Amino acid sequence: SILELKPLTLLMTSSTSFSETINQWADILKTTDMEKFSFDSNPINLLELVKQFNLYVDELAITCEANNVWATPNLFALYDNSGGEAIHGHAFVPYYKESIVLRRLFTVDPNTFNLSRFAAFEGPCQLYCAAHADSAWVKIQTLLTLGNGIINTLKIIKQAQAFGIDEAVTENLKALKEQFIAFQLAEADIKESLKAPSNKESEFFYPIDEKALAKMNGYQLATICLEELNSPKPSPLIERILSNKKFWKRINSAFESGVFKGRTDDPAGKIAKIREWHQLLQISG
Repeated sequence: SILELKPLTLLMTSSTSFSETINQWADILKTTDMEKFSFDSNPINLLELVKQFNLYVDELAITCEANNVWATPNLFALYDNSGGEAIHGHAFVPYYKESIVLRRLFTVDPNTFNLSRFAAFEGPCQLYCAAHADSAWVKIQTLLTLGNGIINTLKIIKQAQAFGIDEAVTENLKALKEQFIAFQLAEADIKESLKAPSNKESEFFYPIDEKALAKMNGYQLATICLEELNSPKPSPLIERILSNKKFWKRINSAFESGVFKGRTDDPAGKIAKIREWHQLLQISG
């Protein structure tokens, strides 16, 4: 009777958040003898996982901000070698709040083949990590990296099963279990750094003094403008920039270079908006 067991499965119906999901799945694999079972990955819904994971990334970013970790430019300013050039629609801006970099770096985007990328920060973040092994950021990165990896291990398992490749499913189940244990460990390590808890111009950038703003090239000034339009209302930062004539030629030239058309947040709509605001503000200073 019970002697002939049905395939083990991991479901999502009991959970709605990413941490819970991984928790349920970890308790199941930790509590199963990895020799007696056959697996069935079909019920795993990767789109739902990613939806949960992305909400998880967002929430983490919110908490890090509220609890004021990252406690003047950001942690990555010192490791920029781009020379202000634009990569994939963004130029490195040393005043990006690291919670924003966190959201861009670790959010899984279907547009970019389900990869999580922030090209202009990949270099500086790698250098920073190598130089601050025990930092809060590295614990955040370890965490979200394991999360990302869990998602990809599940894709590998699902593809292997569709192709009828059995060994590729069982070795990855062990890897999957190890990743669960690592994820939960990283999660516990972060709960400590969040510890206890407790910007006018912008939600996305630290304060930029007039000296530092003037040093910016067009690509940088433009990514700032493009970013500020993510606020529901016109921010003091973008008004400061578009109000001052000395910035316009740089910015508009960056726009004309075409370097922002790959963006997926409606660059055309935004550039039209920004140009319109510029016209508005240059009627009478």
